Amino acid sequence: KVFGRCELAAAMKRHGLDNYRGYSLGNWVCAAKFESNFNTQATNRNTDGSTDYGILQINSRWWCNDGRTPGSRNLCNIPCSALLSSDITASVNCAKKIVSDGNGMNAWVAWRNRCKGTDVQAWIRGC
Ligand SMILES: [Cl-]
Repeated sequence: KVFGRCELAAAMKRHGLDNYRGYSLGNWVCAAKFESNFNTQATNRNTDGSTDYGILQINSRWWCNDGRTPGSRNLCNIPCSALLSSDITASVNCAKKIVSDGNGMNAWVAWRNRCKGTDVQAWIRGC
């Protein structure tokens, strides 16, 4: 599915992302916009043989297992296929692990380049 902006903000808040590990909700909504354009089924292949999966573009080298990535570590202990559900539970639960690993939201390239440093609370305004 393709979420609306406020629709995803409300779902992300129900799943505990607002202020999680120091990151207000607007960070997570901005990240999803620029990572996946709010589509739970987005996928993107990378030069190292990994693929990024779902609404938050979670990577198959470090975080989820897709069975075809060399050097897999599966640190979220989840098949990547579950991250293409229209229900965001599995993606959120893995995102919480990623953002707790010691480098904040810098795991999300689109967030680092296109959200960080902007007024991210604009992404929840009006919701
Ligand atoms: Cl998979």
